[PDB]
Amino acid sequence: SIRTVGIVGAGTMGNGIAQACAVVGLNVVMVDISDAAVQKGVATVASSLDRLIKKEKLTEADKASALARIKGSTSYDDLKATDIVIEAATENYDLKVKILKQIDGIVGENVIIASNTSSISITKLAAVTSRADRFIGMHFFNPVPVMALVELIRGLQTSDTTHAAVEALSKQLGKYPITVKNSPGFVVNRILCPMINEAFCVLGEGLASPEEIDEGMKLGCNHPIGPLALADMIGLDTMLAVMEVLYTEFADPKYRPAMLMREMVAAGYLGRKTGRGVYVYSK
Amino acid sequence: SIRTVGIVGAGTMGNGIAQACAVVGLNVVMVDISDAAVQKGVATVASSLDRLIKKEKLTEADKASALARIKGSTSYDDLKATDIVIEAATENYDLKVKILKQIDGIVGENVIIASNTSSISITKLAAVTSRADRFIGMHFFNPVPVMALVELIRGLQTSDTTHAAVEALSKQLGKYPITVKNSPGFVVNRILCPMINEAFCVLGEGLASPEEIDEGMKLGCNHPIGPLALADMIGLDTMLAVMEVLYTEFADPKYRPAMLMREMVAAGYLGRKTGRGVYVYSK
Repeated sequence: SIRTVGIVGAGTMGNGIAQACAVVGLNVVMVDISDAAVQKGVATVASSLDRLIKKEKLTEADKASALARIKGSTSYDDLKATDIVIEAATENYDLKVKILKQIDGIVGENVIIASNTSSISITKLAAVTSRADRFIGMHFFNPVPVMALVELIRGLQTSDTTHAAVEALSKQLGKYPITVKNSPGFVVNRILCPMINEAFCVLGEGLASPEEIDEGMKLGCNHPIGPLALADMIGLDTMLAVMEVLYTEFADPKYRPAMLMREMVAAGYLGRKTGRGVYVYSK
Repeated sequence: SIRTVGIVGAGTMGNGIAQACAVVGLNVVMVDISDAAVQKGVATVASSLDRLIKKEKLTEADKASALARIKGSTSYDDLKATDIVIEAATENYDLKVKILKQIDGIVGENVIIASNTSSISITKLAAVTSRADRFIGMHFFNPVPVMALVELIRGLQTSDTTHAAVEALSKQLGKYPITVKNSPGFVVNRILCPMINEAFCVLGEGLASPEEIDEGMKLGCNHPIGPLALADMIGLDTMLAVMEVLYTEFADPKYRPAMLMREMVAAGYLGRKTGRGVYVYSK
C-alpha cells in the first residue's frame, strides 16, 4: 500500500502537497536543506489550517491530528521510511536531476519517484533514475490544498502499475487525476497558455483595448477572469517561457510568442509581481 | 437621437435584438419575408417574456408595454420610420449584400446601417452601401437578451460619430460594448476558438481522454464548461468554418484546423445537433 509519502521541498508546493496528504491522514516525510526551510514549511500549513478552522472547516482536533502525521526532516535518508517521493523543490533542470539521483540513491527499487513540474520532460527525467518505470510526473495547482486536480504525466517509461498507484493516491487526496502522455505543456497549459498568447496578439495589433479584451472573454465565454489580467497574475516572464517551451519543443511557429508579450517582458513589466504588466497595480 | 430601431430578420437574433430594445422602451420595426416569419418572431419573445414574469422579472405591464413598442412588418419601406437598421437575417454573403443594398435603398443618408455577424468582413460589407461611414458591425451573443455584451466592429470606414451612436445605443440596451477594428474573428472568437482547436489537437494526438481534457480545463482554469463539450454545443461544422476563416483570412497555418475536428465534421459528427460530436447525446 501507500501510507507514507516522501516530499522533497518545503516551499509553496511542498507543504501544499504535505498538507493535502496529512488532512487525509497520510504520513509525510518532508525534507528541505535547512531547519529554517522545513519549519517555515510548517508555519504556512499552520497559518493555513488556522484559516480553515476559522470558517468552520473541521476542526482543532483534525488539525493537531494532521500536524502530528507530518515528520519534517533534513536527512534525506528519512525517505527510506517512505512509500513514494515527490520532488517539489525546483524547476532548474540540472538541479532537478541531482535531487532525483540523490532520491533514487536512498529509496528501494519498488519505491516510486514522482516529480512535480509544469514544463520539464517527464521522460527526460525518468531516464536519469535507475528504475524509470517507477518514475511518474505530477502537476499540482498553485493553491495546492483547495485546487482539486493534478496532471498525472506518464513518461514514455512509467509503468501501468506506477500509474494506477499514483492515480489512486491522488483520488485519496480528493484531487481529480488527469492522465497525460508527456508532451510540452501537458494538457492544461498546452491549451490555456496559447490562448493567453492570442490575447497579447490581439492587443498587440491594437484591435481592441485590454480592458475590453478581458471584458469580451469574461462575459462572452463566462470565464472567471480575462486572459490579460490572468497573465498579470501568472507572470509574463512565466507566460513567455511557457510559450518559448512550446515553440522550442514542438519546433513550430504556430506557438510563436506574442511580440508585445516579449516587449513587456524585456521591459521588466511582468505583472502583479513587478507592480506592472498589462495593467498597473498598487503595491 | 435614436428611439426607433430597424431590424431585418425575425429569427433568433432578430427578436433577440428586438426584445432587448423593447424592454428598454425602444421602438422596433422588425421586418422579415413572410407574416409567418414576423409573428413567429413575436411568439418566441412572447414565450420568452412569459418565462421572465414567471421568475418575478417585472411584470405583466412592462411586458404588454414592450410588445406594443414593437411594430413587425413585411414592408421594407417601414425602415424609413427608423433611426438605424440592424441586418440580422443571414450569414450568406451574396444574400447579406443584397439586403444591405435594399436597406441602403430605403433609408435616409444619415440613417445608420449595422450588420450582425461572427465572420463576415465589416469593411467588405460597409463598402457595398452608399454611405460606408454610416455602416458598422455588431456581434450579439447567442441568447441575445440575457447575454450582456456586443462586439462593435468598425469597418475601416465607420465614422467616429457612427461609432459613438451605436456605442451608446448598446449601453442603453444594458449590454457591454466591445470596440474592435474589423479583423478575422474580431475579439471573442479570435482567441476562444483557436483554444478550442488546440483541444482537438491534444485529443487528436491521443495525449489524454476528452472527459479528462475537459476536466483539466474546468477545474484548472475554472472555466464553466470544457472546450470539447463547448464545441459540441457550438457545432463542429461551425467551429471548423471559424478556423477555416482564420487560416484563410490571415493566410497563416498557425490557425490550421485540427485534423480530428476535420474528421468529425466530414463524418457528420457535428455535436449536440447531430446527437454526436466529441461525446454522444440522448436525442
